[PDB]
Amino acid sequence: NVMVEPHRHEGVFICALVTKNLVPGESVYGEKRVSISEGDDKIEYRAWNPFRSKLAAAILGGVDQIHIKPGAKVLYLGAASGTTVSHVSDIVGPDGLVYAVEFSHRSGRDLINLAKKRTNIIPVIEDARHPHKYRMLIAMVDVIFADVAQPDQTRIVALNAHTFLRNGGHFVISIKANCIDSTASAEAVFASEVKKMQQENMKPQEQLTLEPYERDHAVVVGVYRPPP
Ligand SMILES: Cc1cn2cc(C(F)(F)F)cc2c(=O)[nH]1
Repeated sequence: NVMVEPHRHEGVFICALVTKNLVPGESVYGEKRVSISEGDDKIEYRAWNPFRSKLAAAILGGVDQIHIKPGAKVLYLGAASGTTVSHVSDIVGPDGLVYAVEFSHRSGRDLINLAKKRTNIIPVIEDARHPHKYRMLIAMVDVIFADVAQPDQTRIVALNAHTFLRNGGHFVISIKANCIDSTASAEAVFASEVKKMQQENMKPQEQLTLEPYERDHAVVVGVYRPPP
């Protein structure tokens, strides 16, 4: 009787959506934990709330790729207090790495406390608009995840990609249309942001919206193909 099944995405499971807890016995944001013991074996999973995590919403909504997988090196822009980062940390595991970039010092304290238990998280308490200031800390990454909310933030993501993202690496970008231009339609916003990505050789491969978890919110996944 398999109680928790591997999901199509490596490192993700269905029980609904859960990740394997990198720190058994501890929750990050009050989420339920499910520990399964058989003999001397024991594995714990943490529930992943699509109402607080746009990545979980996107997975439940059927995104084809997330590019966050065991061993991956991830640059996470807008890490906040670490809710989604904690699950990314679970997925990439001890051989992966998550750079958790966050501008707020208050949020940063939560990220620092989270990363005390998780070796694979590096809090970077800096303004992502100016990646030259922390470039010496960031090893080249496989995937960038970003929470974009202003009409200048796709460009911020791109500037980080140009500095940190490997050729042929990937990006996963959440777009809150209301925050980019509340006077535009969600479709005008999403089309405009996709255009900004393409201008920076960030080539979308898929996109989806996040109902019923969020209103007028899209996740765009794609591939970075800079010129020589
Ligand atoms: C909550 C939050 C979101 N965010 C998004 C960006 C980027 F501009 F890189 F997209 C940076 C941040 C950040 O420091 N905090």
